[PDB]
Amino acid sequence: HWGYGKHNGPEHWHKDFPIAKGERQSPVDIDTHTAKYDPSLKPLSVSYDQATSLRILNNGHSFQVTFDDSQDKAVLKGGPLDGTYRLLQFHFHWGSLDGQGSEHTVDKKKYAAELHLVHWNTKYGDVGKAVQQPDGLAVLGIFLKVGSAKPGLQKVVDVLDSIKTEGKSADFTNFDPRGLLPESLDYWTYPGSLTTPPLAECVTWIVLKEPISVSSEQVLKFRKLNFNGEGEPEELMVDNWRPAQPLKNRQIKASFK
Ligand SMILES: [N]S(=O)(=O)[C][C][C][C]C123[B@]45[B@]67[B@@]89[C@@]1%10B81%11B698B746B814B562B%10%1143
Ligand SMILES: [Zn+2]
Repeated sequence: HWGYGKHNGPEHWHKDFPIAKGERQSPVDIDTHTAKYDPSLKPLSVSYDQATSLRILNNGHSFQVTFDDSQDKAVLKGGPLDGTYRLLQFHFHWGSLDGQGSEHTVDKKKYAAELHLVHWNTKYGDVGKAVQQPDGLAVLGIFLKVGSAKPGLQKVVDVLDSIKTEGKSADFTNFDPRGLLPESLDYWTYPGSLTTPPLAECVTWIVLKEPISVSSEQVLKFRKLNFNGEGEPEELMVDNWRPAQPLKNRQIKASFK
């Protein structure tokens, strides 16, 4: 029922999901001059060498690549986190044109897209339990700007024509998510929420300072996707981003000076 349009978009979500007006909603604008360098923050540990991708799916709001999360194979640790978080899926948010598409903003700047790698805390045993806890999820967010192609994204781009419409899926084995990461793991962090319904307040956000560059041809393929199902009136899957929400009583911390 929910979506990104005039009649079902972000301004409507609070009716079915009242937490939309909560105290720790995401995304937010990252004011770089107000974010506090925290020398107690540890380097982020990204251990993706044994990742096992399974499927790629158009879920009617984005496309996602899903992973086997039944053992510690692709895990996030360190940084602001206590314990171990397993990679479940990644997906993207993007715009109709290159000047919008990201969910987080940096000094009000919008990037062309944003990659979210979604992880859950192993101490809660499964993701459905983790989303009920304030420290249940860790989402690693990476900005995309348009420039040179990202080689590690091409395998994704080349299969999008097979999942054009909603609920369509394909095999997507042997994909290495290390190929989506920028050089630096410098980050901002704050406590927040899912940016899509149910908007649960369960996420430690880790947003990388360094964007990745993707080519115009790569992002053009994202924009050929459809929100609609097969045979239904065609509506391009574009502008699938929630705008920045009030920071309220939260501090954004920087891992770098
Ligand atoms: N854009 S974002 O990265 O904030 C969304 C993170 C939600 C991921 C989820 B997957 B499916 B639906 C939602 B519920 B259930 B599992 B549970 B985890 B959260
Ligand atoms: Zn997301």
